[PDB]
Formats: sequence, structure tokens, C-alpha cells
Amino acid sequence: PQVELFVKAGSDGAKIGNCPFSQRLFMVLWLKGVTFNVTTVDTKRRTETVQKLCPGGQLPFLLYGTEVHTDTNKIEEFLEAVLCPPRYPKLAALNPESNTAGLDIFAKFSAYIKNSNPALNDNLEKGLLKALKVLDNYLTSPLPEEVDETSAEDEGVSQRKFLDGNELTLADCNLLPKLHIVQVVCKKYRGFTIPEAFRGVFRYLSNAYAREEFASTCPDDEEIELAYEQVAKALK
Repeated sequence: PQVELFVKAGSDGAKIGNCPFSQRLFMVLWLKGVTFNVTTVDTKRRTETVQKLCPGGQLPFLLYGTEVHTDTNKIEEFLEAVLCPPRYPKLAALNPESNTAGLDIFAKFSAYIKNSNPALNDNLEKGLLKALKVLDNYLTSPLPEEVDETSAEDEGVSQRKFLDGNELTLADCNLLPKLHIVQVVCKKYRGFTIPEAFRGVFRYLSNAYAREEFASTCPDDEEIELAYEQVAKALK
């Protein structure tokens, strides 16, 4: 049954553009094992096809069989619900709090990078650092799967790979595309990097990058950087 994801195109109108929602659903589908395809859309030059499939213009959108679904969160719920065991794995996190850790980082980055007031740059950076440290706290706290198993030099510290355990979940599909924008933009325009001393975050992204489901669905660094160049350059 034909699964077709429509995503926003980048600067050439062809390749995948900056959009954490595109990457998120791409990751969900890759993880599902399902046979699907991806069609980028140059929103300044829409095909007759797309115009007819999605007259409202929303992207991302999913074509599933004959039906079009919009609204990223809803496409994701739909996908989890319909592509299920035994045929396909459940991707939903086990621990509800994995679904919330790190959710505020994007909006804190947004304030940080759109700011043009030099007086507020240090505060905004701190706010960003803080939200990252809260995510780091979640990633270093043992999950229930890990109950009472310890290395003596590392007692009470989690060794899991991802948000919710050692497998990528929906929680990761949502968060990782966002964390990737944050890293890419802040490096380029703010001289800012995630402190390596957030060793929970650091291990997270290291393990994320080693996984083709993440790496391969990343827009090019340049696309992310071009997307942000108008708002990020404002700060003098």
C-alpha cells in the first residue's frame, strides 16, 4: 500500500530543505521498515500533482494509499497506529517522560538566535544551556529497565544510548532533528557549541550520528545554515 511523504525542498528547489518536521517523519518511516518514498516540494514552483493532492499547501504531508494526511503530530500518530506488530515495530517510547525531556530546547534556541539585542545575549545563552542541562539530567538518570545495575566508578548513572532505552523511539524522531538545527546554526553564527561536559547529551548525539536513520535524513549543513541566515545575522 503506497506510502508517499512530501517534504519541503531546499535552495535548489530539489534537495531536502530545512524542516525538523520533514526529518522527523522521514525518520519514523525509515525506522518502521516500511517501503515508502519521498518527494521534495519547491513551494515556489508546485507541481500540478501536489496542488491536486494537497490544495491547502501544508508541508510535510503524507499520501497513504489514496488519502492525504497533514499535521506532523497527527501523521506520526497515524503511522504508529497503522504500521504495527508483527509486521512493523512499535516505536512509541515506554516511559512517558522520554516524550517530554528536551522539548523546550528548540524555543530557547529560537529566542537565542533571533535576538539582535546584545544586552540579552548572555541571558538567552544561559537559558539555552539550562534547557540542555535538563535534557542531560534525563539522559543520565537510570530508566526502570536499568534498575539496580551499576559500575562502581559510575553508580546511579545511565548507560543507555537513546532517550527511552537502547532503541530509537518516536521521542528521538521528534527531538533529534531539532537538536541538529540547534547545533548547526549556533556553531555557524554564535560561536556556540553544546558543552562536551553534558556527557549525557554528548553520548546521545554521538550515538544518533552513528545511526543511518538520523544521519541520512539530515538536510545538508548548508541548507540549515541558509535557512537561518536572515534571522541569525541580525545580532551585531
